Amino acid sequence: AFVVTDNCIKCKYTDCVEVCPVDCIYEGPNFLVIHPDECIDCALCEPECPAQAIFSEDEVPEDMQEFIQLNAELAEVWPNITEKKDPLPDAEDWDGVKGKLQHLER
Ligand code: SF4
Ligand code: F3S
Repeated sequence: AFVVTDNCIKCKYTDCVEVCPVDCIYEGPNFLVIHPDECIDCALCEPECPAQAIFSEDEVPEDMQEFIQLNAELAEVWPNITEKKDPLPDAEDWDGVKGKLQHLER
């Protein structure tokens, strides 16, 4: 499974959803997640993320291990997104800011 981590929060560029062949991405107010059961590990999304927030499960940084299980949990409750949309207004102010998990909205 590929996993979306911290830097997607408050950026949500959604470029990853264009490229996903199986549409396994689910949408929240300010963050996106990958459904681990549905992802086919094609890796096409991670070159596409401008925030470089997507990682292969086995490459998730040590300090972002929470995100693996978070993607599995939220993907069960959030709606599927299948079309790109605009980034959040202020996405490049928040791009590269650390510790954005305290701003995650359900
Ligand atoms: S690795 Fe492929 S199947 Fe998984 S979320 Fe990324 S683009 Fe979709
Ligand atoms: S910022 Fe998030 S919405 Fe997709 S393109 Fe990157 S994982």
